Amino acid sequence: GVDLGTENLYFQSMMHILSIGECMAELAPADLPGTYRLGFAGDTFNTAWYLARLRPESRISYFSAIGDDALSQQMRAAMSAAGIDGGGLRVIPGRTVGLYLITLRSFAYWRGQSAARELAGDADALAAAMARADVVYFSGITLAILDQCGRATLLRALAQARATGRTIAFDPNLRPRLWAGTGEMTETIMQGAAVSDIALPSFEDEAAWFGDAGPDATADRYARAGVRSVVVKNGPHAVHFLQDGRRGRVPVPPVAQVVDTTAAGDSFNAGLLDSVLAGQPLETAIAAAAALAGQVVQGKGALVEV
Amino acid sequence: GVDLGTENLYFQSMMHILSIGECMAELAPADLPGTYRLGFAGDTFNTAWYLARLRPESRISYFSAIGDDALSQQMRAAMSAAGIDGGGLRVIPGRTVGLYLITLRSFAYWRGQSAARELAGDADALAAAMARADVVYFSGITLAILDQCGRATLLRALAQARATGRTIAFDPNLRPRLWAGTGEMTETIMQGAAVSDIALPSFEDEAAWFGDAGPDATADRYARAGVRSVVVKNGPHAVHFLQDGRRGRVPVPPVAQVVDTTAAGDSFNAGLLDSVLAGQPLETAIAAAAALAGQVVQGKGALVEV
Ligand SMILES: Nc1ncnc2c1ncn2[C@@H]1O[C@H](COP(=O)(O)OP(=O)(O)O)[C@@H](O)[C@H]1O
Ligand SMILES: Nc1ncnc2c1ncn2[C@@H]1O[C@H](COP(=O)(O)OP(=O)(O)O)[C@@H](O)[C@H]1O
Ligand SMILES: [Cl-]
Ligand SMILES: [Cl-]
Repeated sequence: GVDLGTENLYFQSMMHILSIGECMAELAPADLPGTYRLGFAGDTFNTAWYLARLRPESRISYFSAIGDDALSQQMRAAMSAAGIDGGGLRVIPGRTVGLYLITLRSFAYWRGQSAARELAGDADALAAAMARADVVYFSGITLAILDQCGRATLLRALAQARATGRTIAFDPNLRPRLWAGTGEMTETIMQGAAVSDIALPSFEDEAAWFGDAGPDATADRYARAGVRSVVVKNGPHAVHFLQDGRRGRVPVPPVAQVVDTTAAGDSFNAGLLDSVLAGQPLETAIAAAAALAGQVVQGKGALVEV
Repeated sequence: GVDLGTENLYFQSMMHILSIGECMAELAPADLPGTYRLGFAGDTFNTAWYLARLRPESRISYFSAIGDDALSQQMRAAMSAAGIDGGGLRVIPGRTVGLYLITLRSFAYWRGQSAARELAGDADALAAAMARADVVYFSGITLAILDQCGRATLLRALAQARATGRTIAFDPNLRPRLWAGTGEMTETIMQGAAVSDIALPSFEDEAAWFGDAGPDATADRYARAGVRSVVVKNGPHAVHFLQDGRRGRVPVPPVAQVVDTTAAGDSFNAGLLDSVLAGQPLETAIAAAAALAGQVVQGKGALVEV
């Protein structure tokens, strides 16, 4: 029941963003002790979720793979209820979705066999999902969960879409545990950068694994891979950017009552991409992104109503 | 805080049963929709759980492997609270436990990377756990989750303990999804039978995968592997047994209001082993086992208070 709007050969009635990655089932403590509430999250899904609330008149699509069990159907229903277009979701007969459990907060997860790890199994389906997207967004988690072949399939699809005028956006989102080794991680992340117009790295993660001395070194590294607009998040600190050789800095207004940094980066990315799609200048988009993330860290959970 | 009693060189103050396998975190629907209650289950653990309630003066030990996270510590606390001796539990630094989710009932599970899959990594620790056990109990699930090397380690430990006067009990508990193929499953199950004094197969499962024509064919197959007492469960039907060439049948009194067959076999096994350890004749032990399982299928969940 998500409105997809109309189209002719040349234009679609809705601006269209596609987000590609893994959505996770999540269980978080409910009020009665020993009980947990079931919901859905996951980095790229979270960004799609914030996007659907920022621009509910637009088309926000999610591309992934899920199972055919009850939990997978619950997940599909959740996306629709969030105003997210899940029409491109692939179903993998023998598998189920990934899950994480928050304990009371500690995170445990199970995703090694998730259906989403096959999301790049069908090159045609990937290409069709991107074809008329204004922006295609993916993360280093999207890359991490795929095998060698799937990664190549995804990067080729991204590169071809980029060449037809899709704007490609990438959050490195470094999570070493999801990679076989950090050598593989850093190498593959930079392959992702090589197909992206916009990159949204977070500095402290980059500094740990790449050895970046500062946010400007981070930007330079991405710009070296051909990224046109690099926006470097850095916690409570100013956001440095680099766009076509031009550097800039955008302040991040102090937030008191920081509660939970969950989805800080995911919501930043949504606020940023929302504003870029509206045709606002990068400095303005970064300011908007920081404002949204500022509210998000003041709320509990990955999906905060703002 | 579980009482282990005392011992001298020759006897221990408590009868001692060891159960070896995987305990699972489980989430089942709570009263408020969208919420689930966290508990712990898993076939061999369930049997240990019923055993601790049948003979709370005895020592009921559980041997497995868990992680070092909060969920693993919750599981360890649960065993202790159930009066189960978890002193032999091994901790695997980088892993967590397996989980299953009941949806509202459909079962989804995540166990491919669970710490319990390493429970046979330390041959010394296995041997020490069995050393003064009166009965050692394991299942085909215990075998399924181990790799080739772990399986060999477990079977050697079981065979050596059997030779020193441990009574070895085995429930084939056939779950094809946990095996690479059904050829591997049937072969390995019969290796388990080859080290067992008592086998507790369920007929309909055996008929599907082995091709057994009837419960007597099932018993014969196990007796051929050297099993001394084969007790064949068969749903609501009479229990056939075979002990040292002697056949027998024990009736299963009709149960009305069957609600949930979860742990029917696990509780049967507990009622049976409890009665064997008390020195009761096999026919009497089977009658007791059927009575307990009869109550268990009249209650919700794997762990029913009887
Ligand atoms: N301590 C903080 N105070 C205020 N804003 C923050 C804070 N941490 C993060 N943010 C906002 O969220 C954005 C993303 O920060 P980052 O730490 O990279 O996200 P994550 O924690 O998801 O990795 C920042 O640009 C900032 O706007
Ligand atoms: N429909 C039933 N009515 C009465 N007792 C039952 C029924 N199903 C199982 N039981 C009891 O539980 C025991 C185990 O049966 P089984 O079906 O092998 O367990 P499971 O369902 O766990 O495989 C039986 O011997 C019987 O005593
Ligand atoms: Cl048209
Ligand atoms: Cl002594």
